[PDB]
Amino acid sequence: PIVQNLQGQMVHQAISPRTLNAWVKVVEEKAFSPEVIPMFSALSEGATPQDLNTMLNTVGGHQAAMQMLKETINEEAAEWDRLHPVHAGPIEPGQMREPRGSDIAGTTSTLQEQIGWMTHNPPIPVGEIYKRWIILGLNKIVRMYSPTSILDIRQGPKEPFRDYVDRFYKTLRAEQASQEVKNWMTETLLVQNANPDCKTILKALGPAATLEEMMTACQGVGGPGHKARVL
Amino acid sequence: PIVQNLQGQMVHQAISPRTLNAWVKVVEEKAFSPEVIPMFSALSEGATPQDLNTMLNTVGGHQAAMQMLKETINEEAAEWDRLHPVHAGPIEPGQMREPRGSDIAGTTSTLQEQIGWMTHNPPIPVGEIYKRWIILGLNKIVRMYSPTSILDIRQGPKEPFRDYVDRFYKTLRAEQASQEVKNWMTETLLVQNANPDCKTILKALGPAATLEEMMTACQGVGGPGHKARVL
Amino acid sequence: PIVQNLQGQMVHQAISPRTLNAWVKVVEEKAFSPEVIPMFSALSEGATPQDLNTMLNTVGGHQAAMQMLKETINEEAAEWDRLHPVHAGPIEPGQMREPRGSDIAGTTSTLQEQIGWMTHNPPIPVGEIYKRWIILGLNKIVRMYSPTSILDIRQGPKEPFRDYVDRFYKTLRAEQASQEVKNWMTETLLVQNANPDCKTILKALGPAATLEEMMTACQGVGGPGHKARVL
Amino acid sequence: PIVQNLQGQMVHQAISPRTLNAWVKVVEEKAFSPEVIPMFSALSEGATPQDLNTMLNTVGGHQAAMQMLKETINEEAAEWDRLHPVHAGPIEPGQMREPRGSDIAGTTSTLQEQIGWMTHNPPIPVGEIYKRWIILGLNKIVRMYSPTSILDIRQGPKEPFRDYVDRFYKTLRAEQASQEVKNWMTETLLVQNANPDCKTILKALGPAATLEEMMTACQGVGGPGHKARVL
Amino acid sequence: PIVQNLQGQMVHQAISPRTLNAWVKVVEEKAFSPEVIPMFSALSEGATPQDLNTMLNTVGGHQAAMQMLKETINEEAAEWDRLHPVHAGPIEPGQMREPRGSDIAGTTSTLQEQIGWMTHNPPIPVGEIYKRWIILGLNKIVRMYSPTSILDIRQGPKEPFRDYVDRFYKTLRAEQASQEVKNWMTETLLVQNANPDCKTILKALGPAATLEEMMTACQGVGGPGHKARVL
Amino acid sequence: PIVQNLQGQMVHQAISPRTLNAWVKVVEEKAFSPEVIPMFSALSEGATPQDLNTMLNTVGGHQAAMQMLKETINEEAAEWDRLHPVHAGPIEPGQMREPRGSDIAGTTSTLQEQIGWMTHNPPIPVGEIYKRWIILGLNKIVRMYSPTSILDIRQGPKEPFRDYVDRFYKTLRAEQASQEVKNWMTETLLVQNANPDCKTILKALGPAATLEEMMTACQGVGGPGHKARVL
Repeated sequence: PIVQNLQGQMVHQAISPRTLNAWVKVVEEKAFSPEVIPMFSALSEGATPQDLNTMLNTVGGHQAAMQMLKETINEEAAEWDRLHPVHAGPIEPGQMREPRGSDIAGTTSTLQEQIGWMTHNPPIPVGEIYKRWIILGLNKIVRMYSPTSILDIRQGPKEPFRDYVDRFYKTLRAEQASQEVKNWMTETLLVQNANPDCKTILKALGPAATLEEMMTACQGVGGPGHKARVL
Repeated sequence: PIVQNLQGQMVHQAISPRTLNAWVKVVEEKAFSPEVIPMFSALSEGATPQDLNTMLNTVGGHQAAMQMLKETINEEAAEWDRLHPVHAGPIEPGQMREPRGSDIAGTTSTLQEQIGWMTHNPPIPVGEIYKRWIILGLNKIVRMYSPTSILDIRQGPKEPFRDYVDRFYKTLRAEQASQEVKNWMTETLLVQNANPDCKTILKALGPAATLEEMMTACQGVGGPGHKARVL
Repeated sequence: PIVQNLQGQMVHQAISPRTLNAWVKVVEEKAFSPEVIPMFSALSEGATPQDLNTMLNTVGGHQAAMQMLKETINEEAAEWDRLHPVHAGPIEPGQMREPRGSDIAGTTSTLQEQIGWMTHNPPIPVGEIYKRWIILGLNKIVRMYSPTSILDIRQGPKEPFRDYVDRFYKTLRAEQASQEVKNWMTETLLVQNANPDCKTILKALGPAATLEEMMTACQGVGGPGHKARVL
Repeated sequence: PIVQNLQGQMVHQAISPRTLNAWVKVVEEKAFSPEVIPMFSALSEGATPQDLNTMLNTVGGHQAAMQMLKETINEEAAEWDRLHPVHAGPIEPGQMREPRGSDIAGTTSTLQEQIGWMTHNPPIPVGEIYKRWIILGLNKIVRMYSPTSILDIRQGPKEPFRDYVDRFYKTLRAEQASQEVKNWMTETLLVQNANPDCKTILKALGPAATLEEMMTACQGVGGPGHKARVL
Repeated sequence: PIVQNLQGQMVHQAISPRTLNAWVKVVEEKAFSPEVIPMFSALSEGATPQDLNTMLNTVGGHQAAMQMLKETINEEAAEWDRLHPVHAGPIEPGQMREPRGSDIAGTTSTLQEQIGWMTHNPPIPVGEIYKRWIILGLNKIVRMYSPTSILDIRQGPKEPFRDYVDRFYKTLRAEQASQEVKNWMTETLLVQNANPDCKTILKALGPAATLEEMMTACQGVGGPGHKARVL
Repeated sequence: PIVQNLQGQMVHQAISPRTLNAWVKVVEEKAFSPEVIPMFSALSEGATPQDLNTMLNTVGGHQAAMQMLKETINEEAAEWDRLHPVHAGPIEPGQMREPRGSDIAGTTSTLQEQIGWMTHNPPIPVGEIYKRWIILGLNKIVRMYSPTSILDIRQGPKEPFRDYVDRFYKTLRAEQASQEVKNWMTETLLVQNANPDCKTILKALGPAATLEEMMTACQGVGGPGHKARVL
């Protein structure tokens, strides 16, 4: 991370080994879930491309997922090179070279250039944009490893509706976003993949219903016990 | 979030993921239990919309509960649009507009605008207005799978009156309904499932008299198990 | 909580979740027990009334006891109203009003105004008035939920005197009796609820021998024990 | 506690719940054994009379020992009353009163009146005196709860000299007598209550020989000696 | 290690005592894995050879490995002094020494020497030289002890492509080969030692497919329990 | 130890219990192992004589070795007396007195006079002299409780070559002998006590010229090298 002087100078403070032990411990427990994506974003506040790459490299699991994350960095670097092409000819004193996607990604540049692109006029924000390409690859990991399909999830004979409904909404989060298919689930896939006793309630409430009535369904119906629950 | 508060100026700082780690672990341990509301309201204090949205995004369970909450937010956002037309700010502090309900949720706003209204005088407090909306949907999530919990909870003579009354007031703690109805549950339902021996005394103490007095009687009844009267 | 000495630095900072969680672990493990009360003063160091409420409401258990605490706050808050003709006459900006019992409970005064009393000249520490009110109530909560009663404490069948004196001072500190009776209790009560094998000795010695002379008599054997921890 | 980081300036920082958690966990485990006495002096270095009490009352166990210290500190408070007058000449702004043994004990004094004496030019040693009365007071516990009769010490029948002298010093550390007496225990009882064959080699070597010569000796008596298993 | 804060001079101070335990936690778990090199690399920023020496001195375990490291360090010290790469020297004769490899390993140079180079103008960065030899020889440790040869690798009998390419890019990750060399392997090797029916499909889709549409290929093909389990 | 070295290197803080517990966990489990020496050194760089005493007298176990350390330090403070004929006051008006071995060892000197020398210009480094003498003792105890035993070890018939050279290289590190005596341990003693199938490789390629060849060579005797305990 960087340390800022009052007049905007940036001395690099290098990332703690203790700071990495704690980070890789969130990944030991949770992999690269929806939980770990905002935690990462926080942990990249003030970061250099080099801080961002040493963070990622310290992980030793998921090395195909970490490569697919890599192909996301590479293509967006390749989108960048055709977006903002480098100048040609000998530069003057007091002029500073524009980065290519390999210098934003900290491969071909020095650290000293990284932190100078941050103190530029106007600044070129290489750490902010490298963190933007990471989250798009961490979401690419998430979309790939979801093992559940929305059509295939269903409610069994002793399964309580709060457990069932929650995990189905938790599945939908890692599907492709789209209002249309989200609306469909509430009319079809939620309704019809119920257990038969809980399905009467869903059909009698049905597709129009207020969400507070809809998500709260089947209390006492089609679970274990007289109250259809483990709680 | 902002730091060093009541100083006439504000400096913003980054939220720690160590703190974000601590957030999710209450939620992962006991879910949106009624104590997790004032805990959020405390960790909310100073927190900008971007932080509030990073804390909500961090939640990985409880996703059907996040749609109950989401339904509060877009419904209060729409209502602010319905009350208010947007207009420019004073030119000398650099206020170019007033926020919308979307600007409040961090959908259509950026950080220096969210801070910018927070630092201005008279103040416009985008995180605090959002806090009052977030805390309100949280309250919805307690009542969600539990309406009338104080009549659902089991009662008899099998545990001591102190054990029952302690689970009683936890169940009144979860309950929203006005204090006159929690006085009537405390006068009627609480006493009815007590022992005949002290039934006359507890009925005068009721909710009216101090709780500590209620512990003076029913001594000698015995711990967990079946009985019908007191020694 | 408020940063350092009160006249000095004059700013407000948010409460960490480490500090909130550390306390919640202890009302859970150790429950309402004599050693809890001063940990609450190490914890509540620099707290406002709003902080003190955020603490008391994050615990998640013991709601009969929290009602006994909240009653205690309510008598003293009501008694402060009865005894004090508290001022409300016409008042100058910058000169601050006289606090009511409910402002001090933190329910009728905004946080700028709570820090405003704590940073006055001379500073008025509203939170410390509310911390002693909690502590005042805790002595009554701690006597009630005590597992040993003074009317029932005896030396065990082969239990050394030195161990039984350790329980009796643990129980006398739970006991909220006056000192004139407590000095009486050592003098009469303790020696009479020793074993008959010690009581021969204790009686011939009489009150002039010191407690360490009597805790040397009726011990277990010399040398180390058979457990791993200290004797 | 007081902290210093710039020469000539004193500043307070609040006692941590985690500092207290560590304290009460090594008192639960090891009680007041010599391994705690310079750990406590290091824990209480900068500590105020307010903070020392905070450590003393956060302990939940070992109450006979704690009570034998409560007797000891107030005996010393009594003695400070004996050899110094009571302060009772009238005071004003810019005039401090001179501490009584109880102001030193923290038992009739507020943090401001304490930190005032302590940050003063030239400072009054109000935190160091109370610390001293606990360090003497722990040495006072340690001597009673010390289990081992050093007079009745003997070598194990298969035990090596190297574990025997190690046990010998470890035991001698908690014994009460002044060091000239410890020195003669070490000469006498270690030569006499070793195993018979050894007792002759120490006589040949000499009772007043150098500790290397004594540590080296007597190997293979009682079967083979042995060494640490880290290669 | 040599650092500055916001003061402007490169100053030596000892590494944190806290860090030392972090570092022992990396050595203890991560030593045979690629995971030690981003950790170590993060540790060794600002490093003098004294600091670099203290890290390899700390490692108490694995001294077959550490001697192979010491032997790599001495072979590279020889090769480096033989080829003499361009770096800063003294401005004029006899001013200070120009280092041998023994001086770069810190064996024949003091810190007093090492500070005087590493702060010079132009600066002589002898730690970094030494650290790069350690980076290479520890990239090799992990290569030597890596349990899984990459050539000899296979896809398991009833194992899917999806979990096979996960341990291929991890097996690849501990390999020492050229970047053009490792790219030739993900397009020859990976596909070649796959199971016949998956191999023949991967042949038709393309060995130079992108990883994200490739990782789901061969799905349910390899036998009835593949079809059942979705592998 | 001294704190805030970039600010001034003059202001102190007492030894931390966290620091002492990491020393007390070393002193139980690793006191006799060569790695004690750099971990101790890293911990106690910047320390006072008072700090250097307090780590050793904090130790509750191994009391003979604490006594062995006390002996070494007096034996060295005795040598300073015969080395230096030092005078009582200042030999030079306007400067400090010279330290004696007792002032160096921390018996005759206050924390103020200790940091008086270190902070005086030019400094006299009374704990850099002290810590050396505890390292002589840590070397002496590494021998005393834990000698090499290099004749006794050998490769058994089902025992691995790599793990046996990992033991020997640890044993050779712990060894304090001259280089030529250790050189024969590598070029003959290793070759003699190895299994005959590992002996051929030892005698062919020279252990004074290669070891990486012989980590890959000789993997029948102790069986296949990826099934080994260390991985």
